[PDB]
Amino acid sequence: YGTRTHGLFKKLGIPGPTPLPFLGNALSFRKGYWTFDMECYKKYGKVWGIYDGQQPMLAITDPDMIKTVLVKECYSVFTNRRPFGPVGFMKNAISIAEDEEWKRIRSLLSPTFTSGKLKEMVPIIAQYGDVLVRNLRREAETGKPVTLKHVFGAYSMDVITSTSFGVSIDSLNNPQDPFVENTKKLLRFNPLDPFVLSIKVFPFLTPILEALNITVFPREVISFLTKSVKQIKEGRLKVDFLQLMIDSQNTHKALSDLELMAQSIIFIFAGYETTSSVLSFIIYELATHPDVQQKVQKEIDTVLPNKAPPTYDTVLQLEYLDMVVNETLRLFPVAMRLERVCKKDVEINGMFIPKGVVVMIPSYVLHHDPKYWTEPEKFLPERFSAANADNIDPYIYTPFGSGPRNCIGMRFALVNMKLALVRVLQNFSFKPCKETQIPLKLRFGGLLLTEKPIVLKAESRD
Amino acid sequence: YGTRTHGLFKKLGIPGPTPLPFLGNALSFRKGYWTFDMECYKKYGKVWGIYDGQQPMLAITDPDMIKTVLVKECYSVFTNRRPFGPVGFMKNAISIAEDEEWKRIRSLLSPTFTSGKLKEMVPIIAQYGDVLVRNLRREAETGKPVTLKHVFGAYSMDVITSTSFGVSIDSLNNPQDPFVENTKKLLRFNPLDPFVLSIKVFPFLTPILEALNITVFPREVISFLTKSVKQIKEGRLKRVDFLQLMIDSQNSETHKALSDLELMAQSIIFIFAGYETTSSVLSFIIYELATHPDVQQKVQKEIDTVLPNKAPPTYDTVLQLEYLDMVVNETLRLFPVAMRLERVCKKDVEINGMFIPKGVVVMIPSYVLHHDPKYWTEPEKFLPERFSAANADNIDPYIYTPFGSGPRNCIGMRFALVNMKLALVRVLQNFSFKPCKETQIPLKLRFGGLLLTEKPIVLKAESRD
Ligand code: HEM
Ligand code: HEM
Repeated sequence: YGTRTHGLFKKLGIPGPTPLPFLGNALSFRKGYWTFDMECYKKYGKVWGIYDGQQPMLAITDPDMIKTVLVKECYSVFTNRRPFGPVGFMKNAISIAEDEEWKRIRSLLSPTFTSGKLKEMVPIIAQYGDVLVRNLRREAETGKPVTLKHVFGAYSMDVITSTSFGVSIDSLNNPQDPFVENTKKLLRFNPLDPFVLSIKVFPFLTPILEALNITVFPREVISFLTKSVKQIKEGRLKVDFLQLMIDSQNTHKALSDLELMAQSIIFIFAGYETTSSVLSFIIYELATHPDVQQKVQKEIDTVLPNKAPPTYDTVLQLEYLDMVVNETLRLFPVAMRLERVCKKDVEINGMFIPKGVVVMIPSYVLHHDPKYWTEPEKFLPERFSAANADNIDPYIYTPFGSGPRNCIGMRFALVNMKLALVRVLQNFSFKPCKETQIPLKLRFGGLLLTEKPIVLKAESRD
Repeated sequence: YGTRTHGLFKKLGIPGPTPLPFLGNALSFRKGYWTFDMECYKKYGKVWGIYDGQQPMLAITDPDMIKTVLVKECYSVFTNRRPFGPVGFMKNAISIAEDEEWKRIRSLLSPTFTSGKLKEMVPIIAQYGDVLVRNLRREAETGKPVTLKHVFGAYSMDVITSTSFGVSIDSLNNPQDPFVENTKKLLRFNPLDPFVLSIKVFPFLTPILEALNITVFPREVISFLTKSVKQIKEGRLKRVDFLQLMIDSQNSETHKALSDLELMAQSIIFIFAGYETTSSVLSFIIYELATHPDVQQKVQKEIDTVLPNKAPPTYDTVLQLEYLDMVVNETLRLFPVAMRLERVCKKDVEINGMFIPKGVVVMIPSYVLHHDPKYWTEPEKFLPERFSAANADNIDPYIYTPFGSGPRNCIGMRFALVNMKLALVRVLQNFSFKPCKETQIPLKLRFGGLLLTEKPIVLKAESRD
């Protein structure tokens, strides 16, 4: 059985590495998606095929073909991401929903994510930057090297859990909060636990598992979180994501109470580790590039002198900080790849793609490709200067994806990271210490991970 | 899921090759079980551990340990073979049955395999020797090379199908016989078709399949064969083959009789157990005679002494062919066509100083132990004299196991040895064998459920006088 699809790419003449029975090419992933994808690009060229168990995946690098997949043919042919598999009510989560159901949910949610509602949301979220400074100061004053994940992760989880669930939380300075302990538990679910990695090898189990109400999600942890958010909703009727969705419940039928909870949960899964990782990578680049850090601090000092609290409108003016964030995301696109399932046979941009193949856009490869970037391993924020905008193809540079199924939280994530970076750089200056892994090494994971934690030394300003 | 047992040999201090998720070490078998077992013996020592999918298998080479597994702790701990998996009524076949069910059917079949009953069966079986000679004469007389499998396969099938189903068949000279075509279709099933090899990667599917009455065997053929045997059973009601002996047994002692359905299952399993084994060994024996002309001559000399002037072989005369027994035994040493024995460990135990956990399969590498210089002098040389009476105490019966050992050993051993001798006598009374341009020397083996040759064995056969 373990070989039935393994002839597909050879029959179509798409190059690729030879798959093993049952495993496909999965063992080759374990050195990291980013290195495996690049190796395939270097040796097979513009297009290649691989197998993740029995699932074939076609890699594409042509920006015209990528626009066709991500944009033009999104609703018709390439509408859904790969299942993973047995879920329950989390079928309603915007990132898991498919076809017409996804379209309704993305539509219901678009009001919640406008820049206008974001601007209204900032004053409640600037508060969490104060906790970050408190947490960082407590770690950095002892003279010790700081583990960036500890404080930036706490900031990421505090901000996204608070606005998604409607509950101010402080994970470090109040770890006994049930919400902290439970949300922490929730976040233990990784798409790389041995349950998911077995479903990929025999995906025919999902129908049986769903017939038995088995889910890959922590059923108990979600049961408590739902039963707790129920009480908040009933008390609140006597500007976070929870309120915005509540307000939208009165073309598409409004969100059900169950559909809303699925959104709140998926926001945390989507926002926690991405934002945490990217914040750490940004500070790492700043530490290893003093004069870039110096120029960020000068600019912050210009718009927000004397540790003035950041606002939407002021953060919106940190154009250089924007370039620094954009250049960090080129080097470390934490999702690595984009994926779409082909719903039917098509020929696009000179290539036939059979039904059921997963199209894969290797963002990391395109971000690091010398064809599109000079010295692509160099951290040069100037690539994202206003004047170099014509030379950046939005199908080559895709840290938040593209098209109708892109990151719906991109604008919130950028502002949120700038709010935190401002606070922290208003008060501190980062520098490599003894334990800092330089150059940084990456490690296998669902997202871009570091081999060893990023440790720097943080010095107070004045 | 794909590694759930893969730490087990590490955790026990037992060495072995690093297994892959889901597959275990299975990709390494495809070069041949015999060559894989020997490689593991060389580089890992007396004991080693492998994984066939999720199933851990422990190889042992110590005769004392082998004798604990095969003999002492057989009914208590090492009772059953590995399943393969979904089977229907064939659960009653002796080789597949387990625990008290196996103990029952093996006891009901013991009367049928006594040497007395064997002797009463030879007058009926010697006939297929004449058919064998006729088929060989037709191929050999043109002076062409003869493909040993073609006549020896036919003989083995004719013999085992005739005595198991109770009809005389002649596969070559009457190939449109419906029994021939169906038995040939039945034997198409091999323990290596991809269905049984996917069940090994996910064994939890077997209960599902059995709930759906799905079977790994060809239900098609077994249906027609059962209906055919039933008509035969009524004609006899108004006579010494395996069918009769199991019918007669149907007439309590320590166990209830065989049901008609249990009887059919044994007839089917007899053909699976005896067809390809008997064919391959007969060809290996003729290959050794052709490549060792003196041994052939000495064998013929003994045959002419006991059965002068082409006298037909009988049970009492074939019993007198002491040197022919040496040849057969030496051939089976070089070519133990089963390669290995296996037993499932029913429960935790510690035998001769080694702990073995529940659910492991213990494996005895017969082929490894037959070619092991630790126990044989020049083990690659074909020397029939290791089995002379003067050298009886030099043959450890847990090192030399072409028929297995203990209560779960090959119940057809004695029939097999006599059946082969009946065949070799007729053939060696009428022909001498010689290598030709196409005889692969030395013989190259190939991967399979039994020991197979790379290329078919092809020899020249000259008639005597
Ligand atoms: C730096 C932080 C983040 C990064 C780098 C990131 C990256 C991505 C990427 C690459 C995708 C796939 C888009 C595609 O396939 O085209 C995605 C999807 C998504 N992200 Fe983000 N994300 C981040 C933060 C967030 C936040 C804060 C939220 C919510 C508040 C969020 C919610 C989502 C959702 C719901 C989807 C699925 C969209 C859909 O299927 O309609 N993400 N993200
Ligand atoms: C050259 C011929 C043959 C060889 C080399 C051979 C070899 C073997 C071996 C190695 C075993 C496994 C024993 C163990 O696991 O300890 C076995 C089992 C068996 N053989 Fe034979 N065999 C031959 C012919 C036959 C014939 C002709 C029959 C039937 C008349 C037969 C019936 C069986 C049965 C029923 C079993 C399973 C018995 C049980 O599990 O209790 N075999 N054979």
